[PDB]
Amino acid sequence: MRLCDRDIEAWLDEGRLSINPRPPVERINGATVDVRLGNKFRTFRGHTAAFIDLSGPKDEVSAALDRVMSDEIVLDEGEAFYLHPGELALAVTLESVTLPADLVGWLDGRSSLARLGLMVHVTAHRIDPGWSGCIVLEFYNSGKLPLALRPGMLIGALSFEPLSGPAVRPYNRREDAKYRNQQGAVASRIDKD
Amino acid sequence: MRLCDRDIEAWLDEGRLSINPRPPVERINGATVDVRLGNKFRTFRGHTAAFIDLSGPKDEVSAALDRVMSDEIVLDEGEAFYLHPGELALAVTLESVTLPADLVGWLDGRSSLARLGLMVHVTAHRIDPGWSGCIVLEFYNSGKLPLALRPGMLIGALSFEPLSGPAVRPYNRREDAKYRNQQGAVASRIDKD
Amino acid sequence: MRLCDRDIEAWLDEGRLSINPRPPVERINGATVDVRLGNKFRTFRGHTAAFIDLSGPKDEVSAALDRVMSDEIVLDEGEAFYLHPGELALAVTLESVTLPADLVGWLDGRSSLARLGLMVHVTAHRIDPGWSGCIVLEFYNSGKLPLALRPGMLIGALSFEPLSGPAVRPYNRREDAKYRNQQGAVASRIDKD
Ligand SMILES: O=c1ccn([C@H]2C[C@H](O)[C@@H](COP(=O)(O)OP(=O)(O)OP(=O)(O)O)O2)c(=O)[nH]1
Ligand SMILES: O=c1ccn([C@H]2C[C@H](O)[C@@H](COP(=O)(O)OP(=O)(O)OP(=O)(O)O)O2)c(=O)[nH]1
Ligand SMILES: O=c1ccn([C@H]2C[C@H](O)[C@@H](COP(=O)(O)OP(=O)(O)OP(=O)(O)O)O2)c(=O)[nH]1
Ligand SMILES: [Mg+2]
Ligand SMILES: [Mg+2]
Ligand SMILES: [Mg+2]
Repeated sequence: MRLCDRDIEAWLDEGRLSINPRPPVERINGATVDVRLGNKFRTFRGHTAAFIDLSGPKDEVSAALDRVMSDEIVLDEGEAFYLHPGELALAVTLESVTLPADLVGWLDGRSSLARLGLMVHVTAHRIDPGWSGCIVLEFYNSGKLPLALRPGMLIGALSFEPLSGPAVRPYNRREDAKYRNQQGAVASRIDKD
Repeated sequence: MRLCDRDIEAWLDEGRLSINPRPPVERINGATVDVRLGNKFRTFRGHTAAFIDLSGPKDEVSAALDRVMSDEIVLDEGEAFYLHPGELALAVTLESVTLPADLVGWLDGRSSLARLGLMVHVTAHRIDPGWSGCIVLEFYNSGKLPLALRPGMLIGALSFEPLSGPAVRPYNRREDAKYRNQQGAVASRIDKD
Repeated sequence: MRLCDRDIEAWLDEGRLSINPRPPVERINGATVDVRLGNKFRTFRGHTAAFIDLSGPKDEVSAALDRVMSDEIVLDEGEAFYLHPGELALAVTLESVTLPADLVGWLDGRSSLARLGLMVHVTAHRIDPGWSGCIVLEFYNSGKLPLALRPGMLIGALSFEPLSGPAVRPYNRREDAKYRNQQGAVASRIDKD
């Protein structure tokens, strides 16, 4: 059961669900709230490494991720991020989202974006109960034309689903959770497994 | 919570949602209804433009969009659409779908298709409350062989999820809604933001 | 709704839902169960065929399917599968999963993976009521680095949604279902349509 727009407004009103800054009524409809693009981005630099060993020694994985991730890219005013066909980039939503333990959220892209080849995630769009933070985005342009992305644009949408009950281990209270306190285009923390 | 098959036929019989034409009992099972491929397609014309500035001057973007998008392709019966690896294309389902204000629909591809690298949407699969119209698809071949696509083939599935209540701003009533009355392989209307 | 972590535990304890080997409490949290990578893979031998005609003479298709799919790749103790950028491969979960008739399953990748461009499915992540088998994965590396994938790594997560009622045609009973008894990296059976 997804929350319809009126119920999202009420959960936002009771305050155990928070989205900061809260999108206006124009941006809450049907069963979704729209989200916008922030100004933090990351690209990859392959020429430093042959591969990343997802399960190799923790220490060596940490080194690798550091050699292939650029530092965080912040665009100056009026500047766009040019997302080219075939070139994965990280970003973040403008909004920070905080979910109570009895709710899960799901991120969609936008049909208007899909129709130009823009994926907003890479088969990982689940915002967990306990989640608090901005939501990281994995952009892939599967299209034929580069796309200029500007901070501020409508980039995705969130739907919300009350759970059968309060999660007994929500994200915020879980010791090996990787991304609590998320805020920019944070790179993979696969080396934490 | 999704409608089981029996309830889907029950909502169909009582007119609480429509699928036109209505798939036979063979294509309604578990918690889904299969949909079939339409015969309208669109490709992209990269050479005519450098890039698309998703949230730039409306006239610019609008014009760019009209430059890079093919006219609508209608297959002469028997004809195939050859979807090559690397080549995004727009299409549409055979079926028209109409959803009430208290239900959201979700498009799936097919495992049989996935195992050949065919994506049927680019992170945009939500069919909104109040929606009425044929569903546009975004085909991307991530695999290693060209795939011949013909009208009338089984291309995906829809599952339906009642909302916590009736949406106050459902799609058919939102005035900045982009794709109401969509009945073909309609291009992105991202300029309309 | 989806089952909160407790309730997942309830259904495993009750027993109509089953996951073998049952993941420890630690890999069950929020609204999901974590699933792990199996040791069976398949690749594509493109040079043996010009294309696959998704809805051509059954004959034609199976042979072409047979010609393009590799012999299963079985990784033995301490081995890696190198998934290079742009090279679709088939794989499977470690876990076998059985869903009762009144439950639907949904596969997600992992954010940690997503941020290095690994998709774990190609728009086909629904696990059907009546399903009993290992879950096949469709890996696509959309990033810029090769990724070493080792059997037993955390590769994804499942969440569960109870249905409005028991499906009248669940997977295990549906005569034309293609993938029951799935115990490895099973190729597309689009020719059985
Ligand atoms: O796979 C899909 C998904 C969506 N749509 C339709 C159904 C949905 O109700 C609508 C709007 O979807 P979305 O909000 O993702 O697209 P948008 O680009 O944001 O358009 P709008 O500004 O109208 O929200 O487009 C399709 O035709 N095919
Ligand atoms: O990530 C997934 C998703 C699905 N499947 C399995 C589960 C599901 O119940 C079954 C059928 O899926 P679907 O209906 O999408 O595929 P199909 O190609 O239409 O096969 P069928 O004719 O069996 O419906 O395949 C997997 O192995 N992995
Ligand atoms: O599109 C998304 C999806 C998820 N996340 C966040 C929300 C979520 O609750 C968290 C963890 O997601 P997941 O469990 O898929 O990733 P992980 O790689 O397994 O990390 P962890 O070890 O923390 O579970 O990351 C995002 O920032 N953007
Ligand atoms: Mg929208
Ligand atoms: Mg199916
Ligand atoms: Mg996780």
